[PDB]
Amino acid sequence: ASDEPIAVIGLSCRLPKASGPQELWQLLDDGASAVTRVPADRETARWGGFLDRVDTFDAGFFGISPREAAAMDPQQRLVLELSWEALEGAGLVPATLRDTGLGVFVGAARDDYATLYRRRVDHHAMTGLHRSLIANRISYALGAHGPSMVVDTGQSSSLVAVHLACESLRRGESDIALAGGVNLNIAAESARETAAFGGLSPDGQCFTFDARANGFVRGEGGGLVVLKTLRRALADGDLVHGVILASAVNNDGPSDTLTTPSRRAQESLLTRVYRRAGVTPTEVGYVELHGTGTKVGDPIEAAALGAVLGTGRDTPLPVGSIKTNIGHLEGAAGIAGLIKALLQLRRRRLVPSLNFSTPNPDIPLDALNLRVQQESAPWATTLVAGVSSFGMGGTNCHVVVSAAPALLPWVVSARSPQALRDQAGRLAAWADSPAGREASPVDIGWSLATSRTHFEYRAVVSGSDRDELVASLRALASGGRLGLVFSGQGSQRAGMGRELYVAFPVFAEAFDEVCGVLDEVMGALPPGSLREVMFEVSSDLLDETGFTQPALFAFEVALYRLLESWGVAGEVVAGHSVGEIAAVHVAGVLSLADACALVAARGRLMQGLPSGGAMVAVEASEEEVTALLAGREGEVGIGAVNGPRSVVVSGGVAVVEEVAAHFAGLGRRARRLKVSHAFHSPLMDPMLEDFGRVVAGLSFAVPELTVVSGLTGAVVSADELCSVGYWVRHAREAVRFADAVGAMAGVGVGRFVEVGPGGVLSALVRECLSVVAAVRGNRAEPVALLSAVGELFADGYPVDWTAYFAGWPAARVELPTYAFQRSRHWLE
Amino acid sequence: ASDEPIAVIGLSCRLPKASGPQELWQLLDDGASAVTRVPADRETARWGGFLDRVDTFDAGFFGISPREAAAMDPQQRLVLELSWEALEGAGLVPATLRDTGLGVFVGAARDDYATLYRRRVDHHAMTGLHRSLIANRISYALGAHGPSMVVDTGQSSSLVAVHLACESLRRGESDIALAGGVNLNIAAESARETAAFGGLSPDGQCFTFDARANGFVRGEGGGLVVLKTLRRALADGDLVHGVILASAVNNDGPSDTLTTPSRRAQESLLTRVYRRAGVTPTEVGYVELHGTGTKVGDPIEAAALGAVLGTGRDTPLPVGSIKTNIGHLEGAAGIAGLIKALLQLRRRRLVPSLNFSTPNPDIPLDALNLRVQQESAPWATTLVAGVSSFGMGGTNCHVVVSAAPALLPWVVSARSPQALRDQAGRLAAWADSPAGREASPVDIGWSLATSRTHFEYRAVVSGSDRDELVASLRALASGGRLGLVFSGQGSQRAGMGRELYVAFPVFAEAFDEVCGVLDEVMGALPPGSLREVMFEVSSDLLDETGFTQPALFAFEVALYRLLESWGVAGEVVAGHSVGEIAAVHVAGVLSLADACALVAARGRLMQGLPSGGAMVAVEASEEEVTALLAGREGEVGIGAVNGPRSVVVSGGVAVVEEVAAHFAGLGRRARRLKVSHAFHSPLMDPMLEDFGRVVAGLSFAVPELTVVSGLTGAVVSADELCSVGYWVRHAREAVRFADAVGAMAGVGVGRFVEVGPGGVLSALVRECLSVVAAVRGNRAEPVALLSAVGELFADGYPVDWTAYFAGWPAARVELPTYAFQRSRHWLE
Ligand SMILES: CC(=O)NCCNC(=O)C[N+](=O)[O-]
Ligand SMILES: CC(=O)NCCNC(=O)C[N+](=O)[O-]
Repeated sequence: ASDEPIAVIGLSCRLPKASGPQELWQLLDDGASAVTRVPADRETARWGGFLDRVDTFDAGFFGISPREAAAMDPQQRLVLELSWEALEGAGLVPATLRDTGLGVFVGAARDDYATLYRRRVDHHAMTGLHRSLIANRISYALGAHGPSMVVDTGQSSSLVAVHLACESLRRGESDIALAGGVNLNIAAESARETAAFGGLSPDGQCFTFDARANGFVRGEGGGLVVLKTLRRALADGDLVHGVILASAVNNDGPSDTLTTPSRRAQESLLTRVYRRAGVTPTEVGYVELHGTGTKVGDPIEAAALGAVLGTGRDTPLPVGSIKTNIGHLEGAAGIAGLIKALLQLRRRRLVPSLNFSTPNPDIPLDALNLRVQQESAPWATTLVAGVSSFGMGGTNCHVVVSAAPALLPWVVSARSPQALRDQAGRLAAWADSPAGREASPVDIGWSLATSRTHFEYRAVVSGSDRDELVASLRALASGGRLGLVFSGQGSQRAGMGRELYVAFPVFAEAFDEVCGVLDEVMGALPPGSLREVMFEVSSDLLDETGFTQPALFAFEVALYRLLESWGVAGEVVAGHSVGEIAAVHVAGVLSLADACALVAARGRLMQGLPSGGAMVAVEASEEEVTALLAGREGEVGIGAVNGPRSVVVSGGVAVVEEVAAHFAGLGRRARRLKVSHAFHSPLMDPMLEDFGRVVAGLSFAVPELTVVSGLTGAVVSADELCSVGYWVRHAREAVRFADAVGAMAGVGVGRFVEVGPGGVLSALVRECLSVVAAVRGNRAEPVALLSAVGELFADGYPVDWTAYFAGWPAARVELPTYAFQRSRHWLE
Repeated sequence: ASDEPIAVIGLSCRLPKASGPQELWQLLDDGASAVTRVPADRETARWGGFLDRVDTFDAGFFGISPREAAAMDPQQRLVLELSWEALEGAGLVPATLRDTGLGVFVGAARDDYATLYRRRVDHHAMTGLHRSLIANRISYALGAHGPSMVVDTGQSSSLVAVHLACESLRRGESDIALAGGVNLNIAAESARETAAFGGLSPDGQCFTFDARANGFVRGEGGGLVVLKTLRRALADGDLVHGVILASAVNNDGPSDTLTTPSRRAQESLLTRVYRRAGVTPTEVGYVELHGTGTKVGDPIEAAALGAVLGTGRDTPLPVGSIKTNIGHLEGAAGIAGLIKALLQLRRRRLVPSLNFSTPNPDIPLDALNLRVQQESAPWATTLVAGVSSFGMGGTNCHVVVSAAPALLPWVVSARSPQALRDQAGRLAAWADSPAGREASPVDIGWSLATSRTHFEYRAVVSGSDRDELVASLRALASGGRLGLVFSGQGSQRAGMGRELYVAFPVFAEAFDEVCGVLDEVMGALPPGSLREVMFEVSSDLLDETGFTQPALFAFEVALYRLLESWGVAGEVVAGHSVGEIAAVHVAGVLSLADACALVAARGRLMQGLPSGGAMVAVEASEEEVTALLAGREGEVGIGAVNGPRSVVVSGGVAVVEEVAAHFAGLGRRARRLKVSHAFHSPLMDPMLEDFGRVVAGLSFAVPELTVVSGLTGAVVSADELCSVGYWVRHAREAVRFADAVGAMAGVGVGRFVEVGPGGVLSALVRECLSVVAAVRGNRAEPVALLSAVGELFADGYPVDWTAYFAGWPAARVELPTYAFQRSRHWLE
């Protein structure tokens, strides 16, 4: 190919009885006609291809006041809609194009709405009724700096728009291009002007190449293609819908009449454009005609396609015209023709040209070697199509297009709760439809995650099959710094991490690495496979602290690595007792080796202490409990200050039972905690000095995150944190968790996530103050985690959903476009 | 320069108080304002730059019916006019562009006339009111096959049109391009829409960069430039008016408001376009602003030209805006700005920007390093200018333009006697004006001859100085096969060819070559310098036939070579007696050597015969004279049958005097011819056999033209013509000249030219039947010849006037454009 072939990487279209590409396929393939009488709500030649309506537009979506919407050419309104839908169609997130060199090239040859406005004034009229802003408004809304223009060559405007975009891309003037056109028939005055010309079929049909040929029927609509160089297309890994090899535009020059087309000029345009692409009469699979159905214009266009592509061909050449389905869209005729050919090329199937029975007696189809496509068939032999579009003032354009070279989240967002509902439902319908079933649930979710604006109102639905997700959608249609708090002893439960292991490789890999180290450490000095202990439901081994502490650490670090791989990065971390070892390690203070040495030792040295230990949760203030225990320092102390009326008392089971009895006798809650020992009491004094010797052998680095101490109840710096005195004291004195939550909030934490099993810490964080428990109980682990990272994403946290789909080899696929909240806007 | 620089090789403009480029210079240089109140004949913000009128158009010139003219957007009408004037301005003859790849690119952003039509229907409305035909109609009229489009970027449309033409030329899509725009303010509805926007100065002035800045004043008009690649420009030897180095167009992207311009986007457009041309802040001589005079838009455009061209410059940069003279032409604003800069570049002088007194307090001119041009000065240092044009919808365009790297006929033609008159007068005014005086009479005539359509009504004026030609113009404002008949004995006069020798080198050269041979031939066997004999007025030597015959031959062959060098090529030739030797030689039958040998011999062998010879011209039929001379064959015969009542009797002076007496006695004309001998009588019998021996030594080739015999009275073929019998008989028997004219006419000759001195043969050709004598008497030879070739050109003969100007080194120079016969066309 001479010059850089251009990639159609997307498209949109509003056509008669075809609100999108899918519907346009249904219509064309069913061999259906959207030509009707003029709707009663239009003014009134009595025939035409009309949109279901031209008055409705989501002005708010594009930041347009109702009064500006009223004053705006519905052509401007529609092209905005089509622009957004073309980008979404291609997979590009429009915000990423802000300040890029995106070009806008639109064929517009009519200003009907300006006629309605003028035959009946505020600052709005100027921009609303001026044709230039059909392109310019697209450019202003996307914030694009590329060239932005409307072109008027009449009934060839929309294809010439495409040509100027291809050349624009070739010259590097623009990196991406929106091209096509728009034509709305919303004034009788233009209906009467084209009627008086003599161009209109009294029967209201384009009899394209048929012998009934007696004029064209009018149609209205718009189409846009998304254009990138083929090079840049493949590089950026974008859905390639088809490729423009060569575009050309000439003029009739010296025709018989101004309005008569010239056979010479059409041959000269064909010969040139094909030679630039290097395509012979035999390599062209199908030609999408102008084919207006005019007595004069049909034979000339036939004769010209004959001479160039009829000679040098054994088979007849298939020809058709979307003007037989939707009428003559004039300025938008060519982008209509191109968008058909592009669908015929992706589907690899031809569709019928309607209104053909007997051939025109001025068009020998046999001699010229062209056959009119009359049925939906498959397309034989890559596949190559040609598109013609001619203007009455003589300016012809042709384009040569070739075919292209366990638990899932679906994320949905909108600019409005009502849009989000509508967005959810539109995806359910599509997902559960034939066309959505050529796409896997995997592929869909990946496409939802990467290729779609995350608007201000967001939901996540989850499911294991399509039926489950579609069900969740239908149901849906009816911040600060991120703080992590790592769970302590009490939060453990048999099964811990089995369901997360089977589900997520990133958890399983990290869980295997942390268990591999721990199985060596514990295997050497046991209280030997920790995974088997944790994952077995028939086992109470985890209630024994020589297993509980390494188990909580293993589950918490796996979970942290899984969260981190989804972009859920804590900035500030705190831990309840053994929680702090997981927290401190992932803040990079201890290597995995030292962390495993530290936690396993702690587990063991405490495990080997005698019975006679107890802890009780008590509904009382710190000040109350200090008064009740003053003088008993040697037998009992405060194990935890968890809330302002939430402290755990720990020590001799004798004096604990007494304390539990006292607060119950005051009509307070008092729950006996299931634990082997009196943690954070004087009963820990025996193991302390042995614990101090294990930590004195470890290497403490400065943290990569802000650590808040469960001992200090405040932000803890490295010098304190990287000493032996801290970790012995940590093992012995009260967990100041309530105070830790305060210090986190004080330092700017707005979102709190419990990193551990259950929601013990989340409850205590709630009592102290946005709190979510990463893995709440009474539901499968994958469900409870996805739920939790869901709330975070909905509240505005930038979850990296892309990274959730590293496990699978998910491919981008076309999705429904934004469910516009259209409302009526019109003159009075 | 990155991409192929483009040559502006021509331009036209209709602007307020500036009907052409010359007037636009006068206005700009006088520092004049064409802003006025709305004329009373317009509908009605109360201020504007208006054309003297927008209703008048020569529809017939462009083959448009008055009814189609009525229905036509005056924008369409004006751009047709401007198209023809742009081509004529560049020197290109529009008929030569028929079927070439000429591109038409026009900025048009308004359809006012469609508003007038619709607020009040035939087949005419469709093409007349559709914007696309502003470009397409140009394309149809010129018969051009290049791309033909209107573009709408709003108030930047006309410069973007230029850009798309430059890129079109660079890609070889078009070989020549018409680019610019048009904007006519002929509807109140658009006046009220821009008023309500808030953009309009209540004072009705663009106070460009002045502190009174309070909006723009509207203006109307159009401009076109003629564009060719610089390569093709120099090659084809075309007037280069200036050269576009680099054109760029972008869009504001994310501006504060849709309609607010962005400083960022303007910097990005400037940086790019200049870098493509390779021009530094210091190489730019002047910048032609957008400079609307808006409070918001002036500072932003200033700030952006500052940042790019203000830094890196020791001197301030001169800036101005034609919007201070003619108002804001909107869609035609940019081509207005470009056409100024192009005139500043040819004149090598700056002009003032009006309405500047005190600088805007939001525009530090010192800091930004821009000074507003306030006076007409010279332009210091080749010269380089920049043109800005911005649209309200954000689409900016900039262009970088550099400065360029004895008796005369004036030919004038028109499509109408009234146009020819008007055409003649418009050239007289211009010729005799200062601007026409920078062009020599030579240069003018060459330009008239080569660079101007030869329309169906044509005149030639002649003169020796400008005063004489301008006088001839003012006076002017108050076919078949071409046959040559070569003069015989009787037509000679003393001076013969002296005035033609001094005048035309091609005659003089050929006269010297024919005399050089003859002076040898005659010098050897004399009856010795033939030029001296012929050119002397005090000499009767030429009445002696030994001189007369070579003299007629020498003058006739020189004249034939002069005629041939002007493209006045005879297809059929005849000669009276010695005439036939010149005729036969130039038909290539005899070489110059043999022709000179033949004629000189003939001259001599006849010269040496005795006295007693006479000839008399007689007003009588051949049949009458045969009856009167029957029986006297030995003493007298018919010397010539010249007309149907015109024969010359020749022989013994005794019997001739008798014949002269007889016809006088019958009351008939009878003129005694002044001759030495009785030519074509029995008195020639003595020299015949000696004549036969000279011709028998000569080489006769087949003629390259049709020869008609004065002996045969019919078309003579080579076998007869290339024999000795023919030329002896030719010398002896009657000249059947009347019959020769008949045979010429019979074989299709419609134009007859006497090749010889005087008009003896022309009279006889008139009597027999378009007849012109190449050199009639009683007037200087150059005058009488130019007159004669004038009549031929007027009657439709393709005279090659180009070839008349090989003598001088004449250069093409700009001329007045076609004097359109404008009449009113409008709606009712
Ligand atoms: C002379 C006449 O009525 N020609 C109509 C044929 N023109 C065409 O087919 C191009 N077009 O206006 O869509
Ligand atoms: C916001 C506003 O009224 N802006 C006017 C400034 N715009 C310009 O100068 C570009 N133009 O419409 O010729």
